[PDB]
Amino acid sequence: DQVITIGKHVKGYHYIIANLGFTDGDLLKIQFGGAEVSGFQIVDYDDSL
Amino acid sequence: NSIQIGGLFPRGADQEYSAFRVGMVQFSTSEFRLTPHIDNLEVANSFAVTNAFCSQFSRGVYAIFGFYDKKSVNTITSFCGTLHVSFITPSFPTDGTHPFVIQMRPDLKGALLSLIEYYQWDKFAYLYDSDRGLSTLQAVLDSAAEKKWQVTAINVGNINNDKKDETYRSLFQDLELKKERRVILDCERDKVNDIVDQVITIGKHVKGYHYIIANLGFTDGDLLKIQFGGAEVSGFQIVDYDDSLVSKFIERWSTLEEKEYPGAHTATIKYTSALTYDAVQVMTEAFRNLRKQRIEISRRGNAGDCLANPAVPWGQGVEIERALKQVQVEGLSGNIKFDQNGKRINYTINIMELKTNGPRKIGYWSEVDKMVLTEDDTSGLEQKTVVVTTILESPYVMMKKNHEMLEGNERYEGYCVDLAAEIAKHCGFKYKLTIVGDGKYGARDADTKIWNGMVGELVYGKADIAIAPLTITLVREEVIDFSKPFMSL
Amino acid sequence: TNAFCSQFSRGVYAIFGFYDKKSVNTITSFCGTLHVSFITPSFPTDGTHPFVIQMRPDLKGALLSLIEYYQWDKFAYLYDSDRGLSTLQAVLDSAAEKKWQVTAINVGNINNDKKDETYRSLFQDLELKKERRVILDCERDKVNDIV
Ligand SMILES: O=c1[nH]c2cc(C(F)(F)F)c(N3CCOCC3)cc2n(CP(=O)(O)O)c1=O
Repeated sequence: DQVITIGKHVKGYHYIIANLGFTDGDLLKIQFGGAEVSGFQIVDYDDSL
Repeated sequence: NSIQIGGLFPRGADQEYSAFRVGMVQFSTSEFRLTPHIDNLEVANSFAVTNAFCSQFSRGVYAIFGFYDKKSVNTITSFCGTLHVSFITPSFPTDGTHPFVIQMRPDLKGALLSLIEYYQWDKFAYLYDSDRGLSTLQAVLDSAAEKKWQVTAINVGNINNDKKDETYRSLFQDLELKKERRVILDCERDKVNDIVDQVITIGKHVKGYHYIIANLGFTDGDLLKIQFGGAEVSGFQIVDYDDSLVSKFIERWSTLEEKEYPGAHTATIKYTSALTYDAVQVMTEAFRNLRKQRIEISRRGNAGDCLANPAVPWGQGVEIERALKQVQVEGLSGNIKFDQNGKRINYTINIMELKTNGPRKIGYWSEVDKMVLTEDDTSGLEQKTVVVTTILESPYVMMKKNHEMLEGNERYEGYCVDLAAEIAKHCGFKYKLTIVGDGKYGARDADTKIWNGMVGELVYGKADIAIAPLTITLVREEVIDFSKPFMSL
Repeated sequence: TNAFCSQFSRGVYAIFGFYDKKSVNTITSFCGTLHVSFITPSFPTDGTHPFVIQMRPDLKGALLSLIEYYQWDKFAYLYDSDRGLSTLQAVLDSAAEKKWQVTAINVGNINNDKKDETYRSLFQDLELKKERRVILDCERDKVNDIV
């Protein structure tokens, strides 16, 4: 949220959410900005269990 | 002495109805009375406007205070035009000369054209709103020919409430492919809050993208979203809170209830609501000035058949209308002074910006004098123009042949001048040439120890650099720190 | 409004009639509420007003297809604001995409003493920018006055 209000999610600013469960947050805020945000998950939903 | 007035408030107007219900009593002297018959309705539907115009014609009011929209401005001004029933409103500043209809909203259409010339634009995009009319679109296109603009007017007022997210993004992605880093947003309040959110999510509020919220009441929105981005967002207000009547009013306003006046506790008033307070001031100052000249405006059991064939007046006509169009009150908008038509003369639309601190004011637009820049001129913030002290000795800096034609830092030319222009690019600064008085490159005096010439001005205080032929010697290296040499003579 | 209720005081079943842009909102609201079908050879309304039967079909698309056949980007779209701005709103939205440079002048509200001054101020203020591709957009009475 404080990246967005000061406008640091435009094209260029790469991020790495180093937290094990990357999609557990509110990613539909910087998804459409233009900043490549990588991440880490363990519970990959495209699987059997 | 208890004059019956109508008043057609919309179905979704709460704060607007508040400042009517507020301004009714805290303005009224108990002599007169302003008995309403307020009818709420969906004003985009000329059917219900027609019923409620004749319902308040059946009861025989002397003025109606309604809000029209695009799809009903041709209904209100037509019925009021023929049946002579006076009408006062803060809605659209009507295209043309409709009689008996008092516009209290100021005419924005001139203030937008003045502002752009101050920023000197040519390359807008003019996202506008279809439902709020197009009279401003035919003032920045009709006047785009003369001043060579390249308006890229995109209608955004037809956007569905499910395809909102997709279309506004595809809107600016289209404007990005044309590289339009200037938008002159034109909508009403709730579409400005929906655009500013969709500007942020796609990250178009960084440094560069100027905006102009062309809406009369710039601070009525949610500006603490793009305040800290970096995008200069100008604007327009009429209720300037740094004044007498507003500050008195806002103290009363901020103390009000949550359920007696809905949406009143907030310390900012909507301009639609704000003019409504200034309306009630006009809506009796005429009528009490009317009682100063003894005009009995009274009537009878007026037939509730507006659609009478033939259609006669209500009697007396212009007698009300003369009173309304002479009222010079002072309200919380400025000098409310009308004309023979119903448009406001001599108001004070004041141009704002949006700095990091908050919504700063930078002066005003007002019919007589176009754009007054009454701003803090103490915001200089300069990069002080250093006194480059220089001797005059060719093939270095020499005086050009047109030596009495131009002035300042273009007069001199030579080796030092092209050196100064080249050193200024790297050491980034600004500079203004200065020839020393006596000559005398450098000399410490015999006993008084007063330096001479360019050393005398570099040492003491009246210089910042000495781009000139000074020989690096020992007795000038102590007091002045040289640069590594640019020429080995 | 007078005549519509005079027709409603006879209980008519189809109303033929014309409407300007100053009466479009009165009719399509009345015929939408009081469900009386209204047949009209006037400019079609923007939007989706029910119970009006419009028969001047649509110019809005044909004007956009004719320009593409001539391949323009240098118009001078002189419009008359007495028939709906709905066509101007089309060749400004479609002026974004196809890279056009419309210079839309209101040639509408102009009285008769300035008819030999405003137009002779008008075309010179197109010739000074060298516009050669005017898209005159008026009803017949105003077209012959420009021509
Ligand atoms: O720092 C110094 N730089 C100087 C630079 C020059 C020039 F060549 F013009 F650049 C001259 N000139 C030599 C020829 O006659 C005209 C003046 C004198 C300079 N002097 C006085 P100096 O003691 O005689 O050297 C300085 O002190």
